[PDB]
Amino acid sequence: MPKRVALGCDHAAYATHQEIMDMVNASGAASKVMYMGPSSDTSVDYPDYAAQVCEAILKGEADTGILVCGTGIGMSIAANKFRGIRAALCYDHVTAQLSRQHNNAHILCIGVRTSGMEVIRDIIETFLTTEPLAEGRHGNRVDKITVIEEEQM
Amino acid sequence: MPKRVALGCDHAAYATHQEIMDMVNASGAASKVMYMGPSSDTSVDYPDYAAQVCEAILKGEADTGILVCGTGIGMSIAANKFRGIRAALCYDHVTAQLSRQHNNAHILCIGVRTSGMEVIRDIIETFLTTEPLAEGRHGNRVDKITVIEEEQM
Amino acid sequence: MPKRVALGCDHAAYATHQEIMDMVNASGAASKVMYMGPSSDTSVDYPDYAAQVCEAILKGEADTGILVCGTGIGMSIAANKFRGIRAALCYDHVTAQLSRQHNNAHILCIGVRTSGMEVIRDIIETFLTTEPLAEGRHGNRVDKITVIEEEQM
Amino acid sequence: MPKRVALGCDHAAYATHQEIMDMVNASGAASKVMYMGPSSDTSVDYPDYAAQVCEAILKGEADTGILVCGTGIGMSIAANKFRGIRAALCYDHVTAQLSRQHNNAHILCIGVRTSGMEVIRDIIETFLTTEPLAEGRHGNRVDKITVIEEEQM
Repeated sequence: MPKRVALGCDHAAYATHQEIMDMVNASGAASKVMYMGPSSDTSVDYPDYAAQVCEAILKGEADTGILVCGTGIGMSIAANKFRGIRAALCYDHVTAQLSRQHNNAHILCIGVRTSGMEVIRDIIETFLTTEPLAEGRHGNRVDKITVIEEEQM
Repeated sequence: MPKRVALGCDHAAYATHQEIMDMVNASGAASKVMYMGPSSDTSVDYPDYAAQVCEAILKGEADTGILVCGTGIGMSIAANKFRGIRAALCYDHVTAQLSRQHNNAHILCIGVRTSGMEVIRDIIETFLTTEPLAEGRHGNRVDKITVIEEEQM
Repeated sequence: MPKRVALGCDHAAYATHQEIMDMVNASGAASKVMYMGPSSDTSVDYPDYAAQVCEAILKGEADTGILVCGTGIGMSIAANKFRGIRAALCYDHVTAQLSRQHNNAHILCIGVRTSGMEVIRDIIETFLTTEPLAEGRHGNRVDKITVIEEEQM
Repeated sequence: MPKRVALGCDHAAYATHQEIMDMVNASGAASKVMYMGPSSDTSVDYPDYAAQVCEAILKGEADTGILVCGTGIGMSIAANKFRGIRAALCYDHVTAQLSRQHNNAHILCIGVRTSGMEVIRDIIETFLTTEPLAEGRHGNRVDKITVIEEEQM
């Protein structure tokens, strides 16, 4: 089923954010794309936009998220600090596919200063169209992540 | 100053783990390397080994960690669930460098089914020898990650 | 139509060559896979094996080639020295796809010390199943490569 | 010794070409940077610009070249068709380093639709500052490439 996508970014992606939104829409796999990054040419702090996208997902306003910074890495760290969210840094087709098949990730994290736009297109299209694999071992690992999060409190 | 490194992995890296430990030692940037992945040829669950390395760092038994799974992504997610830890998935020199310069990451997460061994060598050597940049904006972002983690509780 | 694949490599891929051949066979897109790299654990020179694969293609013993060295780069250079051959270094899905769509490459060049095995699987499967795009501009560029080669003599 | 660099590209890099030239200059490793790609916003054919850069090197107007297309791959193929030129497609630090250490490449080939700009910065700086390794085995392989080229005629 197509997905409701929340897209957040910092200023690193401000120049390209509409191009990225266009990819999401053109993928066929989104029923809605919501932009929650900066709407001005200002420097901003990626954790703040990570939090916007995480909270959209947690409140059921979006099903899936994409977070864009210079490398993806800050986005990945900040998003994973939210209880109930699994955020995957992906930089190619295989990481995009396995972040869904194995890690059943809610959020795709990408870098616009590291990945070119055609690679970002493939990553997005793969992430949005890949389902978590039915073999029980990957789900069991995901459940262990949940146990860690709960224990951390 | 050379660092005390905790290396954890799942079974994806079992075949290569001693080669990876050898890289860490040969880098010149480690005063000690401790292996905390599997010591048998069994299937295991990466979150369990992520937790070992996180807890080594948090207890001051290691200064820095390296976590290895098939892609790095599961390691990144699981490690970031620990309070006080920032875990960076890196797949090249620039991500290794910026994970330290900008995100001041405690843990390097890599994939042995995605990155070849010479790329892993460069990633490791860069991660272990790069310091966090003194411009205040990156530290401020890191502090925001801490605030998120604290709020999540 | 499935393809007849000649696989060549230097000693960098000797440990993994049968795993790579297995991927080619499992792709569904090969009617035959022929190994023309080293069948011993000796150091060898990649141009010699590049030439084997190039000559297989030129004589019609294979339709397509895969060349494996530490990075792919030496293979790419050496193969491209053959008249009538276009050899593409690929390291992800998008380069594999466009090396066929745009550059209509005969030979895939990969690095086993740079690309992990699951990325190599995706590269191979994509390269073998992607056809050259019908828009005339890419073919025209390919024809210009032919003119350069002919002029060089 | 700093190098005289010829930079060529097709229209894929037209938007970013001055940013790339700026990187080359800022690297410290160039005594001159000459742009030989398109100076208009028109569609063009990458082999034509590959040839410009190859001929600059062969005539001694430049010491080294950088060629930029959407992926690098077309540039790599076309440049390698010139007698006396070795052209390396690079997408990270390790490929940049080994393209010089091992393959003693004259031309760096990069993709602006595949590699982000910070990765391109690292690639360029590494390529321009890395010398060919003195162990005889890599030079001997390079000499074999020369023999192939001569035989092809």
